[PDB]
Amino acid sequence: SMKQYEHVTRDLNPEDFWEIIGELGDGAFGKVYKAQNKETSVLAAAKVIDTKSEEELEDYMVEIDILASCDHPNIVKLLDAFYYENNLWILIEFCAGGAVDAVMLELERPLTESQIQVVCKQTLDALNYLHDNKIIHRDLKAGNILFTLDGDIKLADFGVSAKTPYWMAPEVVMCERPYDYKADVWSLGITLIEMAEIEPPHHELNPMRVLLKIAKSEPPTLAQPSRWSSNFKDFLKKCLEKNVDARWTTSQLLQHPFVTVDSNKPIRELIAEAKAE
Ligand SMILES: COc1ccc2cc(-c3nc[nH]c3-c3ccncc3)ccc2c1
Repeated sequence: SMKQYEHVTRDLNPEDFWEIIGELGDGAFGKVYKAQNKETSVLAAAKVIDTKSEEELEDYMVEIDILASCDHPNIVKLLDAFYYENNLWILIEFCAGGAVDAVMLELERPLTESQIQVVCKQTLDALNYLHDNKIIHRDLKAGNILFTLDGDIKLADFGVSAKTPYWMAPEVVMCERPYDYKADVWSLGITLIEMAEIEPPHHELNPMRVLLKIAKSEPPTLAQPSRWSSNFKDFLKKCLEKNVDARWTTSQLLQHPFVTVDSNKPIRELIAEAKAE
């Protein structure tokens, strides 16, 4: 009778294995450090979470085990996880380009369409893998999308938006097993608008009004539609579809002409400009 015996998270001092090079983001996206393995010299990013209950901790440890089980080139690898002195430390592969939203704030501008296309394609590849393996992400947003040194995307988890449920699907707002595959697809659509406009739809509202606004409004569209291609606008319509029967799956979206793209050059250019700023 096969059974999982233990989590991958260890009850050990992370400092026994990892050196902290420095804090990343100066608090702008949480308590995050650049770290380096003492024996192997491998680089990592370490996120430290102060858990508030046994139940919260267990939920995180379950989620970490899922991440550890993923094997896809566009999903970040888990390098280590520790629980030590009331803190959860989660270490992933270091992604020298950082998070997509942090890049936008650094450069004070959104991604160009050619950049969004690449991010969309690679993130959709990761999301499709998850869905095919019966996993839902539930927190898709630009703060969970990371750039490598070579201009590829890695999907992460537990990210914080760089500086409220903006990415939540309307049926999930209205019906509180609430999250499912279709809800992730909606969140992808919101993330695309986030990358096109820096902030997601309804960012200007009082946050208390946001769920109501999502429930009662038509799906959001791009604020300046003449700046974007018909393919991008159509791809968005397939994600941001209130009728759950008509909202496209990740397998359908993979065939959409918007994500027919062969080169990550636009992202290499983006991160070279961020790196030189
Ligand atoms: C799943 O555990 C983690 C651990 C570190 C994380 C760091 C980030 C992050 N946010 C801004 N920059 C980073 C980051 C991630 C990897 N390499 C450099 C910077 C996002 C999600 C993370 C999630």
